[PDB]
Amino acid sequence: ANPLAGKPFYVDPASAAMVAARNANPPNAELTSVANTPQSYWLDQAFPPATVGGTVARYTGAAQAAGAMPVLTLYGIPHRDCGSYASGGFATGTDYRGWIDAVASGLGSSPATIIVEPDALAMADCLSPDQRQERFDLVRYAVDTLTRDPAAAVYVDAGHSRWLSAEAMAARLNDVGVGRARGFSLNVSNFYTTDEEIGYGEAISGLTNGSHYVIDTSRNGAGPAPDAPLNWCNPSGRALGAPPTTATAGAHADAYLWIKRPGESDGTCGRGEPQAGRFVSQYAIDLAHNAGQ
Ligand SMILES: OC[C@H]1CNC[C@@H](O)[C@@H]1O[C@@H]1O[C@H](CO)[C@@H](O)[C@H](O)[C@H]1O
Ligand SMILES: OC[C@H]1CNC[C@@H](O)[C@@H]1O[C@@H]1O[C@H](CO)[C@@H](O)[C@H](O)[C@H]1O
Repeated sequence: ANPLAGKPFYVDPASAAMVAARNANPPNAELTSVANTPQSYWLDQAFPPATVGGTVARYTGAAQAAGAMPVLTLYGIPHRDCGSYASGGFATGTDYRGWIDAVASGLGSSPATIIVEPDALAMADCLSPDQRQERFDLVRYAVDTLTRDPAAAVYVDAGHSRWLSAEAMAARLNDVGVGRARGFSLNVSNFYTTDEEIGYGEAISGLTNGSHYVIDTSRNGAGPAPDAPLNWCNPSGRALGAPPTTATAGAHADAYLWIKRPGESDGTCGRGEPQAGRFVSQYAIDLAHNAGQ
């Protein structure tokens, strides 16, 4: 059965969007709309192995107290973002494994949806063959360890319909034991249409023994900007996409989710824009305004 069906997705009360919406004087309809929409909660190397367990227990416990399904995004892979706008992650594979153990300890038996490492498999060719294998082994470690929470619905990140081919990504997913997870995620922090991502997802599902997937619809309401290098890096003219739901149009699509948080910068992007992750009220307002809100 679809593990995401049956409770609402958790709205994070402490998101930067919530802070901005509560501070708006006068109240701003675009910030409010965004702030009130459930979005994934991202963890990285700012949450060390020593304490991330508690952080995770707190968030899933709070979601359970709200009768809601929390979505967490794990974004701590070594050589994260290949040293680009979102450089970071843990220094070593040993650190990463310790981090995953602590995350799993904080999950316990609690309900959670886990997006495992946006871009890691799709961007891995920036690494040497040995470092790439190490990376695949770490993602597999995440799947093997996190799925010990029976109530964790785990989706390995699989890029998007214009990155690797369905065949190439399926190979990497199969390398990391996607069969043991619920499946994979698509379009994270990107802008491709839901229709496009469904066709790509159904193709990958066919190559991964009928695995299921989720699509990030946070910013895909108007499709992508014209094809160009960095068209994913704070593009203008984009719109909020479908609000999070399990009422999808794909046979193996468990949900549309907002994985990326609308308003949070993609990076400096060659234009001296805010650091990746920093909330920009203007960007959230633009995304909402472009969706007609
Ligand atoms: O070489 C990386 C490119 C390849 N083409 C597609 C493009 O998406 C990709 O860039 C990455 O895009 C994702 C969002 O889809 C970002 O999260 C990455 O930072 C970026 O490098
Ligand atoms: O998609 C992963 C990265 C790199 N490319 C796109 C960019 O928007 C994204 O940045 C991350 O965004 C999340 C959610 O807004 C933040 O929590 C991270 O700090 C940031 O690196």
